[PDB]
Amino acid sequence: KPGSLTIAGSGIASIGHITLETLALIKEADKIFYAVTDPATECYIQENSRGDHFDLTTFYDTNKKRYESYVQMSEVMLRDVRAGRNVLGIFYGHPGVFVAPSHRAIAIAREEGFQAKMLPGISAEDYMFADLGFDPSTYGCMTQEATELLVRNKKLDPSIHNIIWQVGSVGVDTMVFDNGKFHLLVERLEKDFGLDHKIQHYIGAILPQSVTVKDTFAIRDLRKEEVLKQFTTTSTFYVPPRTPAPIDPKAVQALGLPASPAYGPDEMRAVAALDSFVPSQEKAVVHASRAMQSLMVDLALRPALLEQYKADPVAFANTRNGLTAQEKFALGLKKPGPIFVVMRQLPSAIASGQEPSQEEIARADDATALVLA
Amino acid sequence: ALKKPGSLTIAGSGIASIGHITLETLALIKEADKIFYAVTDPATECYIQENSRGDHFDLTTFYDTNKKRYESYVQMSEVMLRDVRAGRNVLGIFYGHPGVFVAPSHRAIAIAREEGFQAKMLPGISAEDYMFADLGFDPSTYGCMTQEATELLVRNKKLDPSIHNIIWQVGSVGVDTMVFDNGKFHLLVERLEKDFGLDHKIQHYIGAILPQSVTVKDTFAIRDLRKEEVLKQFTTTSTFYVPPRTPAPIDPKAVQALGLPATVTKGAQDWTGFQSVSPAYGPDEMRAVAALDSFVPSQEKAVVHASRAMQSLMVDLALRPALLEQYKADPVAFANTRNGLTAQEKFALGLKKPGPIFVVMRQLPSAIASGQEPSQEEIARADAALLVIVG
Ligand SMILES: Nc1ncnc2c1ncn2[C@@H]1O[C@H](CSCC[C@H](N)C(=O)O)[C@@H](O)[C@H]1O
Ligand SMILES: Nc1ncnc2c1ncn2[C@@H]1O[C@H](CSCC[C@H](N)C(=O)O)[C@@H](O)[C@H]1O
Repeated sequence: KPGSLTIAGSGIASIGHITLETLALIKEADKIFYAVTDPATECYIQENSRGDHFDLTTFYDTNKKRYESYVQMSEVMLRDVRAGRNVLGIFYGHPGVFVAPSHRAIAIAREEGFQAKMLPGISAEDYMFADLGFDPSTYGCMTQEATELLVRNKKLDPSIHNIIWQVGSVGVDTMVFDNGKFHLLVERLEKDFGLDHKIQHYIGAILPQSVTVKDTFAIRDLRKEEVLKQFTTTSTFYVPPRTPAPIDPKAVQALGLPASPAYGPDEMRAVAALDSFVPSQEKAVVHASRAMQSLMVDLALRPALLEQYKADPVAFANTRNGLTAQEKFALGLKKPGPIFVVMRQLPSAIASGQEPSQEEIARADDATALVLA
Repeated sequence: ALKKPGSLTIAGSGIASIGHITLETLALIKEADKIFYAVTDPATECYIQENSRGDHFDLTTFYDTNKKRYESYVQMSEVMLRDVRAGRNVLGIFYGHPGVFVAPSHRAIAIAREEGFQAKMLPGISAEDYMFADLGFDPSTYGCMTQEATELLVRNKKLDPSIHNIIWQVGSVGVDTMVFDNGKFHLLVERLEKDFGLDHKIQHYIGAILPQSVTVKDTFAIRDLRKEEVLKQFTTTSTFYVPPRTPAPIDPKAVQALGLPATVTKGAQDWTGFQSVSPAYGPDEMRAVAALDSFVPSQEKAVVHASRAMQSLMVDLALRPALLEQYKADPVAFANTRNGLTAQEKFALGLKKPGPIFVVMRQLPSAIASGQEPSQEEIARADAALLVIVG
């Protein structure tokens, strides 16, 4: 069953947003098909590759339906998969977020019996959270494409975070972007939020020379020629909530829950106690052999090795004789919980020379995690 | 334009152990004076330590039972800010995206900026990002609402069944601390029942953190959610995807008003199997495929074309903040230190604008063949890749 499809992202910022696993793939893939937004990233991908690559953006044209371009983008990848190549597709940002050819190609490859998968990348939304500094999770956060919201007659909910993508291409199905229908989005915004509500125009920095765009505009300004002009195909709008929904006290109770200056009294207490805090109980610290660390890095970054490990974990462990007997045992189980037990130990036991028991390792809970809300 | 001022950068580790770390983040791990981190797996933790300058602190040491979360968060922020104030290049790292469900990060950045420090958050791979990749849906096809289970309930929000929905923290409805419980999970199930009915299906998602983890992506009918064998699967890392039950129709009048062709009758395709799936190779797709080999663009397209000096510099500026700061302080002088640059590249760089970069780093193959370089005017004047359509 030779031939495979992996689709990954390059993120938004030139080079810096690429993930370690993606860089590894770029180095290993037989052929790379890419659609990226800047020459430095393009060059970086080419230079790190085995030198067999194709620019998917060559399928666009001024007056050509983008849908046709997308079907062609998927198809060139699938042709090589069918020919037995290990194919990598790279799309800027996250390759599954506002990207048609990626999901299409993966579905078709899978249908035809080939292995296919998508890796996450840094999206424009991810960039926006970091740049504008709001936490979705507070209020919740709605993502929508500007044309899609209009053609389906949706209403925006003014109690939540709203993010509107492709604001610069309203009603455009080709590659000519004149903002000819942008006014229709403005109308939606006016009706849902009123004329005085403020939105943010967001463009995350693509190149080192770029400056983040995060300008605030009252909705009443959006029909101004000088404002309108600034909205390109790169533009995203952030629309903060106008009125958060009130807390329902009955829900609070049912959930069993209890019924601003930087350094208030509470914070000053926390800070004063910092230097002296002693935990209720001994916390485990990381404690792993070089062999264990080397292997875990290898498994994260080398898919061929991960495949070998999954096929026969006990034999694979036996190729790394630097592992402690406990690490070998844990790895042989091929489960996450045992890893946590061997790679983290109490300082008191580390001092005792005491390694976790077979029972402690095999008993580990598969879960974990820590919440920071 | 600085010499020894502290700075704060907060970055993510992403979700999957090691592999989700971004290049700019790894670069900072290597270069930072001090790293404060809160990550979920030991392999990631060891990787951060081993790549560092060896000055690091585990932020999770401030957690403890009987100790309120908020006190921990303040302490977490404070340890970072102290080192910033002492003139250190400080990195904080949090699981996933450091701005999604993370209080200490926003607090630290706000205070740092107020006190006049350079303070920046870098994006990381979120649980949501992992979900789109693993479950294979695009938020854009129907729109996508993301929210926390407790918050949805506490504000009496209704779920919209015409869109994609993502619900965080299903495994600990109404309980933080550490006594992670599913006693109030039935309240979320009631919400789902009201909004979607009993037969609608949800997906239970856990993205793999360790190489040993397997992706959880099981489909359950809402009627199944109270079954003991089903409840038992939900943990603190669990997220639900609720696919649209009743997507809104394309309004032919709205299509008209938008100036789109009357052929636009369906939305963009979702491939998960939760919606009806058109044939992959219908007439429209077959036409595009048949046209592929002989496609010739109306105008000649530029290709990437830049000196080694230009590529070397652009990579350095992406990955080396100190160098970027130097470049910004005096772009012309900086460009003059890289004599491998073409005259055009030096001129473009001196302008310190993105538009000039695109001009010098891309060229028509015809112009390349005839050795024509862009003019000073073409460079000086700084006046699309969309990958989805509704049609
Ligand atoms: N630099 C940038 N800043 C802000 N939004 C951006 C952006 N680049 C792309 N976008 C958004 O993304 C849309 C293109 S669709 C492709 C999105 C990409 N796959 C991702 O994960 O982000 C744009 O119309 C805009 O809404
Ligand atoms: N491995 C995993 N797979 C799926 N969902 C996960 C996950 N880890 C965390 N989550 C989800 O994320 C919620 C908040 S914790 C993770 C926050 C992190 N900063 C991020 O960028 O995503 C959890 O309640 C859970 O719903």
